[PDB]
Amino acid sequence: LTESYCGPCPKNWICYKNNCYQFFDEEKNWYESQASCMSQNASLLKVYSKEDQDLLKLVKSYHWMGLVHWQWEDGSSLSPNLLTIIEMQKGDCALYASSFKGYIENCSTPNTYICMQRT
Amino acid sequence: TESYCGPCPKNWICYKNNCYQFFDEEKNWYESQASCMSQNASLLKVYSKEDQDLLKLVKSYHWMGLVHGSWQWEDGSSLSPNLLTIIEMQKGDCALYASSFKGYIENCSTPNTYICMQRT
Ligand SMILES: O=C(N[C@H](C(=O)N1C[C@@H]2[C@@H](CO)[C@@H]2C1)c1cccc(C(F)(F)F)c1)c1ccccc1-c1ccc(C(F)(F)F)cc1
Repeated sequence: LTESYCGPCPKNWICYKNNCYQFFDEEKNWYESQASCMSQNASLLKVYSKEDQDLLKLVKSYHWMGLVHWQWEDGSSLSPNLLTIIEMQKGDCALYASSFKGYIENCSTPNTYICMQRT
Repeated sequence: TESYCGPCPKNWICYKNNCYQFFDEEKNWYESQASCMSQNASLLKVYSKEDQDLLKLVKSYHWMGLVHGSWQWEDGSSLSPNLLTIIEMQKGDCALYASSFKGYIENCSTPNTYICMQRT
């Protein structure tokens, strides 16, 4: 119940535990989604901690995250005990789904996406 | 442009200086209000489609602080016009939020999930 400020974030982004999130409903392939997040000084969702990102338990549907074949856009590799990766469509990219799941998806398939910023 | 949000408690979502927390354990309206108050909060109050446009993203229906004068919030203020489309669902004196900016009239005794809100 102790209070603190969250961010910094742009005003139209969700802030949770100092990370900033934005949902995009216009569907794009994985590469175009990454390009969109970069154009907003951001990256596709990176999952690094269940505790600091427990809001992701509430994120429904299926959204591009920055995981590719596994490693993140920034070149860091997927840490253990974070995501359950399930095959869906033959491919080298992954969609985030609740709760802490990644569905493998062809990187060229259009999908909604989540971008994430941290300052 | 970057700015700081809140303040909020750590396990709450912050958006445009308001704090939100979803509760998946189903409670009737009265128990839901009591739950938010124990966290120094209230049930969701809807006052602005701009300041609270994240509510367009909320899936399912959840207790908010609107009760039946007219419909009023827990804080005694009136529901502002042209904010919510009110729809009759059950015989009742409480309302559930649903996207986008709908309010379902609901029996206050029906268990539902709920949204607490805080603003320091
Ligand atoms: O609504 C729910 N999940 C959304 C989702 O999965 N979306 C996917 C994508 C749509 C657009 O197609 C977007 C977002 C969601 C998730 C996180 C944050 C938000 C936001 F609201 F903060 F932005 C919205 C949801 C689903 C099941 C149970 C509870 C919720 C829920 C989430 C947050 C809140 C609240 F914030 F009020 F505490 C209340 C209920």
